[PDB]
Amino acid sequence: GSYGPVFVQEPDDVIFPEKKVALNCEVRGNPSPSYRWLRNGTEIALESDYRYSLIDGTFIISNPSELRDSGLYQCLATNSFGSILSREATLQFAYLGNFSGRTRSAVSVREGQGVVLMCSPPPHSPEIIYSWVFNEFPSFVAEDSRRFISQETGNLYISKVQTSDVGSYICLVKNAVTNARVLSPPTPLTLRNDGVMGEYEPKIEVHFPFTVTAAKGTTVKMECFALGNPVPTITWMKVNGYIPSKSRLRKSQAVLEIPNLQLDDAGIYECTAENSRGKNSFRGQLQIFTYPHWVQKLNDTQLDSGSPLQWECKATGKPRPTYRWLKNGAPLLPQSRVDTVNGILAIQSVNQSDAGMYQCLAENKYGAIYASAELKILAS
Repeated sequence: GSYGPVFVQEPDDVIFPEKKVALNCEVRGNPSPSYRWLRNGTEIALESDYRYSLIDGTFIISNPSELRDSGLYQCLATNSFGSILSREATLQFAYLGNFSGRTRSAVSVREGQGVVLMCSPPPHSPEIIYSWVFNEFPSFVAEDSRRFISQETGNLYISKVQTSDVGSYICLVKNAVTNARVLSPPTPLTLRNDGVMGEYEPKIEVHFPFTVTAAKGTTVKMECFALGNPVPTITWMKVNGYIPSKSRLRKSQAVLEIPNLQLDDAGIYECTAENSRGKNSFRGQLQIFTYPHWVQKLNDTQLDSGSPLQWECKATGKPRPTYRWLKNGAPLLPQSRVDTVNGILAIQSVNQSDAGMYQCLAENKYGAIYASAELKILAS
């Protein structure tokens, strides 16, 4: 019949590793709406670059470049009855360099001493996986409570070096997105002959961050590992609390994994490394937030030309989100007929000029959500 633009599909976040990027947008409306794409708040002119084509709201870039094309993209859909703006979608890029070609000096340690072999990975993105190899690939390093690989530092941690450990160690890096894979030069591991090392209490050489902030429903991995003789044992504890039963110990107790974060799971977490000569511990903080989510959106409304109007948006989230309103993609300033307090829109006596698309925003530090509806004015 006759109605303003309504979102059927909105842009999703995309990470580019066939050299093409596609950003999605689709709306239904009568007459058929036309689309417009912004980047970083400013409208893109599709003519300004031949790499930019558009196929039914779907924004496409052939030959994507990280510098030229990175940013936040939005979809501006309009017809005769008004305009609506989509959520901001991130366009970022995956990339993986090669290791340094320089020979890596032999590392010499006493028998029974612990060692930390440096990965020293190439320039890359946060979306990678570390891996180590003994002498030759694919002869991967056996992982246990004496040999641990940090997925945060990339380094290989060996607690109580013995004769069998003597050899060369090669670091590996796979980018999960691009699937690419690069290898380091060998690092020789040798044993001194200036006597051996005795027994000593464990020393934590890698741990999880002092502070982390994760979203509800996500998974967090907290690694903690020490160098000791005898080989340390690692135990976990929530300070003045409880390790949630849903959690699982991984990589020989060195990793505590808490799937499905809830506001409850927030708190201080302590790992403890221990042998027969003493203990050492580390405390880190985990705090959980939640993205904004709609409780009460705004629906389409018809209203007689002299009637009052009161629209209300209600949303959840931590921290509590704030609200701001749009009419046809443009902000609604105060000191005008259209009054807005938090998530409430009020007009004392509407009129024909007020007919158009309206949007409600709920937002906090971590995200902003949108809701739209058409306001029709029955004429006098």
